[PDB]
Amino acid sequence: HQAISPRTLNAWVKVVEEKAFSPEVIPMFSALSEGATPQDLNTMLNTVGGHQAAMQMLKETINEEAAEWDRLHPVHMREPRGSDIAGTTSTLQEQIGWMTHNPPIPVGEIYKRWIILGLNKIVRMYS
Repeated sequence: HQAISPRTLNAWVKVVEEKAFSPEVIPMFSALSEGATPQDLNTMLNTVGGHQAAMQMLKETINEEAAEWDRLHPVHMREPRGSDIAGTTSTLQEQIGWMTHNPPIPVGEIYKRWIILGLNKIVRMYS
């Protein structure tokens, strides 16, 4: 494990500062978030200044994908719930645990895809 680099973080900041939610924000996010844990991805989203309406639409998308995940993965290391993949009810160690398991559950890659789904919807919003 390494925390997402500050360089990575600062690039993401200048990307969003400068492009708001132009469609180019999406390939930049994907390049800058390679191999990220859910916690790292939240650090990235939380460094975003302002844009509270955009951030609200993103959270609603995340919450829908999490509920859909929960609908297809009933309960019974625990298996992650949707909120665990989104990093809001899971610890960093738990995220690393899933990602390095055999077989692995790539919670970072799943959450990144949910975020990209949200960013596509925001892009439809600034357009």
